[PDB]
Amino acid sequence: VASGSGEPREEAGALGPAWDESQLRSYSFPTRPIPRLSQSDPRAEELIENEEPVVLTDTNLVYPALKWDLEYLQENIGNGDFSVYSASTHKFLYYDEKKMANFQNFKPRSNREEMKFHEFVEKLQDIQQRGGEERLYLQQTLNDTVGRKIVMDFLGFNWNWINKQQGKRGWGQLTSNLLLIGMEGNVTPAHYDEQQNFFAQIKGYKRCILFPPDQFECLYPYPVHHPCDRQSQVDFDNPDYERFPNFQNVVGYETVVGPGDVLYIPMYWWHHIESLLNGGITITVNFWYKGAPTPKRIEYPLKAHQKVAIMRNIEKMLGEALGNPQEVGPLLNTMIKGRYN
Amino acid sequence: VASGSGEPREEAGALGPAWDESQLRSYSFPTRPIPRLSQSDPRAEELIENEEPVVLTDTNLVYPALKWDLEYLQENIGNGDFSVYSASTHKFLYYDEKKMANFQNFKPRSNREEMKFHEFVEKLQDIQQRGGEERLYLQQTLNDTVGRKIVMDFLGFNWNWINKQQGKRGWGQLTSNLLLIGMEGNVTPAHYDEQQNFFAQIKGYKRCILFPPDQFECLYPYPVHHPCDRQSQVDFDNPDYERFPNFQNVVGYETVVGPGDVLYIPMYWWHHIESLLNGGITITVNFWYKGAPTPKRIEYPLKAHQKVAIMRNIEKMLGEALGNPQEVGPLLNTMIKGRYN
Ligand SMILES: O=C(O)CCC(=O)C(=O)O
Ligand SMILES: O=C(O)CCC(=O)C(=O)O
Ligand SMILES: [Fe+3]
Ligand SMILES: [Fe+3]
Repeated sequence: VASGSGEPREEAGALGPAWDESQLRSYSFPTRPIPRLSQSDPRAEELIENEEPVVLTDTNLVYPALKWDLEYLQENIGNGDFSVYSASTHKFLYYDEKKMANFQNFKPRSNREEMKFHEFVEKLQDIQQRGGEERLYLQQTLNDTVGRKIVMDFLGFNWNWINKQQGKRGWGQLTSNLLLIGMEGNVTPAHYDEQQNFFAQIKGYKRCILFPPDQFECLYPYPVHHPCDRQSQVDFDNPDYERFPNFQNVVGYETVVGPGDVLYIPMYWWHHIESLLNGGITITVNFWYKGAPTPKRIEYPLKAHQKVAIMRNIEKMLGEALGNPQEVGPLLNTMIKGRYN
Repeated sequence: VASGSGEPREEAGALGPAWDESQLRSYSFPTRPIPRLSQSDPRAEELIENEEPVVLTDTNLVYPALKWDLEYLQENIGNGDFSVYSASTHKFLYYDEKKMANFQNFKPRSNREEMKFHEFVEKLQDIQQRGGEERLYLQQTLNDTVGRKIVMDFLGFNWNWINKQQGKRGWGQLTSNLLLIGMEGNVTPAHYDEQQNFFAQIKGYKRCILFPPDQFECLYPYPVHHPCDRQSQVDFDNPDYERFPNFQNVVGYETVVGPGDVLYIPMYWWHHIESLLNGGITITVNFWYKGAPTPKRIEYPLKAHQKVAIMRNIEKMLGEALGNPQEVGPLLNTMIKGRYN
């Protein structure tokens, strides 16, 4: 069946339903649930190996961070600069700034702004106070500038477990940790990443809807050279079935993560991420790993994600070869019309 | 204007019109005429340099061959084997046999058959006698097996001129000479070649209709892996404007060549070639040269033929990468639909 996130979990000590159906937004497509399992369960091990998602409930991956909140973070995080995205709507579509050059009819809806942790917390309190509508999303890699207590927290993460995950899966190296702190209601729309991700939930509840790589045809990513490379063009709240007809065949896997849970988001899987409505602020930390190196003699049949890799390369190379990304489309069309379609 | 081949030329000594409009087949598109010039004319030199076609009237390129006919050729050409194509219609669509593997729903309309020069001449006389409908086209590279008088003829060709053409244009090496002998009415449908061609007419008259490389979009070549790679899909006698809508925007350059004339067919230019109706058998010899080597830093904007080269490579590589040519189309579609179209 398509229950989706399933029946909401009961919090220990009878503290009530963690959340309820009405904090979820409404969408056109059906979904089946990502399995929640224990890291000891061999089924979870089997899933990570086959590059399918799984929610792990007992890793303790970021145990020391479960105590983080705004106040504790203000007090310890340091005086470094924190990237903070802004938006006039719940949807935070992201831009790659290095690509804004080559698409001029691209004024952004969501601006970046550097600031200090305290400033972010002020802007948030200011907004919350006045009862404004505007939304913010802090997203910042963890680097040297951070307080000693945070460095201690960080050191208390379950390295033993994750490093064994990296080693068993052949993955490359931890490339970064990203800290995400967001306001209730905020959405990160569907996109895919090229790295393996352990997505570690800390404060609050997020609804995570994933689509496998094989559903490329239904999600209609932006062109590789467009600033929104790797994002879906389809507006989940108002989908345009004339432009994106196969969006009507899309089927997601969904789940709700809370404090202590870790979502394996396999490489190239689409993910759409929402912080529950009226559920407070949310906090998450990612663990991004370069995926395993591509093997020597490619075995057929190919995996979907490899076909996705191929399409990407074709677009990149055609962009250089022609000396201008804007010409990629007309040439692709010229190549198929009346020939392959 | 679109006269096309222009007013038929008058043969010397008042022997009458070489040919007339009614030996030409009828087509949907308009054409303007390829200039006829003298090899001494600097305009002709300018045309070959800019890779545009030109008919040269006084090269003497194959002067010794102007005396060839079936009888003289039978008597001297040798006992080697001659490739001979057969067809139940005036159109000789060609197959690349090495590619027939990977498209099984491809029974051929025109079969190849090895035979000896005399056999060809018999089969032709047999057919002509009985008053049959079936058509033959001899097409065979000139190789070592040939008679001494033919080797003498061949040695009498104007090497001095052509070799200076090769040298001034930076072209690579003569790759071959192809001998074409055909029956009145025979058509070679539109296709392009990857080499530079001096097309040397010997006996009879052929109507040559060329389209520049930039008209790729209107001629709809077969897929690179299909046996008819490099041929147009569009049936010139009954064009399907639903499948091939831009064929309605096509504009050819045409001409009629006779004994003594040489048509420069530049690399990548489409050419459609017909032996005039009720005009007797025709004879031609090609001179194929590898084109100049591709320069070091590619200057923008690119030439049409370079874009054509690019499309070809994209298709070849996608074929290997995916391990199966039949998958090239679905992936290309997946790549554009809703993304670039
Ligand atoms: O938490 C979010 O809203 C974004 C998560 C995400 O896109 C990722 O970690 O890959
Ligand atoms: O003469 C013909 O019919 C074919 C000529 C041709 O295709 C060529 O020489 O490239
Ligand atoms: Fe992501
Ligand atoms: Fe040709």
